Amino acid sequence: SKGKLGEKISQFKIVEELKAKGLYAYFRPIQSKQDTEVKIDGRRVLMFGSNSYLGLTTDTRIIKAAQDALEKYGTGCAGSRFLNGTLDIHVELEEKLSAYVGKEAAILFSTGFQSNLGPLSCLMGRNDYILLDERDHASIIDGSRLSFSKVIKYGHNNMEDLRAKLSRLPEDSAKLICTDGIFSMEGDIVNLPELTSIANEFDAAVMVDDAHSLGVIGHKGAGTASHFGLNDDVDLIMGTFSKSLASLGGFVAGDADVIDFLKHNARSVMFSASMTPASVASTLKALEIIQNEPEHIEKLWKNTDYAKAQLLDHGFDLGATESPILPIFIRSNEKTFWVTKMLQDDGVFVNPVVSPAVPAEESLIRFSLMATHTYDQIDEAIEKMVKVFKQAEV
Amino acid sequence: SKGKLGEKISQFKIVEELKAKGLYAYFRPIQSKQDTEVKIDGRRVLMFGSNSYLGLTTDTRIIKAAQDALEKYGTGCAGSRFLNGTLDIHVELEEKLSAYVGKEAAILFSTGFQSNLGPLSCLMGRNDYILLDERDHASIIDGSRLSFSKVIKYGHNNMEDLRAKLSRLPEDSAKLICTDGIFSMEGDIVNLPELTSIANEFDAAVMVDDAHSLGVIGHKGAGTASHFGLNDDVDLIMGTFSKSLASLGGFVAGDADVIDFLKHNARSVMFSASMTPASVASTLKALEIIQNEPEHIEKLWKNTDYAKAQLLDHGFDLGATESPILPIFIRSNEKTFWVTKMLQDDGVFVNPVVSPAVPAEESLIRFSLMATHTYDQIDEAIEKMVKVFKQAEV
Ligand SMILES: Cc1ncc(COP(=O)(O)O)c(CN[C@@H](CCO)C(=O)O)c1O
Ligand SMILES: Cc1ncc(COP(=O)(O)O)c(CN[C@@H](CCO)C(=O)O)c1O
Repeated sequence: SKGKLGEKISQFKIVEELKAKGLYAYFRPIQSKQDTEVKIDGRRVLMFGSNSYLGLTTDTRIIKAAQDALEKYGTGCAGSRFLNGTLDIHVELEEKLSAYVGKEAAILFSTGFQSNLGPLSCLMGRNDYILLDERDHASIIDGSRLSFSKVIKYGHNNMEDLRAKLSRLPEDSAKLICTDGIFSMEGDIVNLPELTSIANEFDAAVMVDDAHSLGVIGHKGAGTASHFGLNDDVDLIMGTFSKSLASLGGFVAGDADVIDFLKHNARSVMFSASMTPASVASTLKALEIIQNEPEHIEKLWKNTDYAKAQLLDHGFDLGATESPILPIFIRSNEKTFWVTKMLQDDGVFVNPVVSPAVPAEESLIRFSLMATHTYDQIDEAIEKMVKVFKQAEV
Repeated sequence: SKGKLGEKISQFKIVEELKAKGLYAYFRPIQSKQDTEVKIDGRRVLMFGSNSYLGLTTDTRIIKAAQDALEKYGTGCAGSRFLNGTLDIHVELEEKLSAYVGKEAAILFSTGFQSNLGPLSCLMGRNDYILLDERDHASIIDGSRLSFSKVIKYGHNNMEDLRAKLSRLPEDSAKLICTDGIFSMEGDIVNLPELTSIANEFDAAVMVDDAHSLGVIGHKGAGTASHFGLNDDVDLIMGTFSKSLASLGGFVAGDADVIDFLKHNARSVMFSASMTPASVASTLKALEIIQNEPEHIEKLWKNTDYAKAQLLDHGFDLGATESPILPIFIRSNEKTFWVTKMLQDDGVFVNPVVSPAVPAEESLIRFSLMATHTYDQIDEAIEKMVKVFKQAEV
């Protein structure tokens, strides 16, 4: 019945207002492969709003691997990994990932999102604590909310606040610190040396979410622990396959005993169907290419360094990024919606960040690089961005 | 750091003990397509542990649809639906699903699991209530735990308990009842007529999780509301693509205003990558076949009715199933593990249900039918089950 339900949703008017003003640009229907140009409403649009950092969703070898796995294994496994949903190729990908990030063992999940729900829900329990950077991904706050532990946020990369909040807790309790490796909003890197120093002092477990780090930082893209040389101070490396790895799903890697506990206790792996064969095979073939072909990571960073330099030279106000995410400040929700739509209509795709996710005065567009971007594409997008910022009086 | 973490996982010994006894049969690595026979360790095994109720993960038309979508769209969309992750084919599948289940609108999620997290986390809030059947799927309890509402369980299909618990709540609050349509443990159907009667009396929203219902009950498999004629009394129809639909992902369908709220407020769709093109195309092509080819559902039910009759004739103690799930009671955890492994070693795959998920005295194996099973396969599996039950002294 819908009386109270209708009242619950009644005050959500922003989408109605965006659509009526001709500003709405969510769920834009793409007609073509995710690439540096995408087709929307039959017209070409430059894509600077993607997480495919190495451009690999169009790699014909990765497409063929997926198509061959469909031929051999069909369209789905129709069960949890736990029961009838494990293939030899899931185990192969777990062994490959473990080697890549330098851990004993891994367990796959069918999404990145569920890869955080798993360890955050089932390791810390009653009388235990989870310590979260206040900017952690939504999936980390949700995972932590599914635990029976007490969840404590600390100031963004604030090691004094992390240390202070740990020092307050009972000794006879378990603690886990979970952080994004690269934080996607501003593109900044966790202070992993100080966080792990503090974790070592308080015997707290450390988990790093490397969604935006894999294929981006660390040796051959192996992530944030790899970037800092701190493999031995990180208990759990979590990653996703939806970004550099051009696919769908994720994993948690760590010590064999911890991963054995996880794979038999995490509701998001016991009670959800396993990755499709096609996604296993695309992830396996992408992981080979990231390691075998250093040019992908090199070109990503040459694009990043070029675009960042060009944006700062044209006088854009950038966030404190250390990554291929170039956050461009606008500091008005209205102007952020206007700039986003005007760029869309001029053939540039960027992502808006607005209230209530950030303060009005911190509203921004996110401009992300792919290895497959050309300097010509970057220049065309920045040319169009300068024009639209002028038109919008930012 | 690992001191407290090592202590947290220290008492979990069942997996160690199962493996040391030679009884362990979780995460069995399959080497072949999910089908009525699967290859494990190079030997053929009859599959009675699947959720592919219509056997469609091997349908060459569905494989070809997935392979063609890989060719056209690549391996992944590399973003949320919200941002850069929507394709024309996602929208097509939403329109198709809406028509199938007789609702205005749908939103896809990248798993069934996340399809429950979405509406249960964001519709009921502070001062509101969610009413859950005590046997609801784990994803429904987790979704409900992610809301800021008060979550109340009622007795399994106990309408007196549901009515009593609703009658206690403040009038000036919103309420949502969420139930499995077909409950997977015992294979029983929700009392949707009485539950919706009560929801109408208390103006409570109704959500039905049709994971095990789609392709199984209702007109041309359209699910539990369709089965009872109660489309107009159910606010939200949730389904999964991982079972009959042979794929990965899920959806929530309902009124356009509710679904518009969902797609812009549910963290599991805003902050998780969209379904792979291959999974969209396999789901679309499976949905066409379920409707166009009535023989699949017919054969599923002829297998179900045959196997159930044969099992009751051989004197097995079955659960109160109304579905292709035949729960076979064993009532000893030790015997449930032994029977499961002995059947595996004799070429029969079934799923154990044991403590702590059920009482020892309710431990059982789940025997699920597929449309593609033959009577000869069913007879061979039951022959082997009679032998193993004898050997195990059940
Ligand atoms: C009623 C209901 N609702 C939702 C789900 C989650 O859907 P999934 O994420 O597609 O697996 C399941 C998942 N069932 C299987 C997992 C494989 O689908 C299980 O619990 O073993 C379910 O039974
Ligand atoms: C740090 C981190 N951790 C986990 C996730 C979830 O991974 P996903 O389920 O593969 O999308 C994301 C998802 N990021 C995108 C969604 C598409 O990947 C977003 O929040 O818009 C993330 O940024």
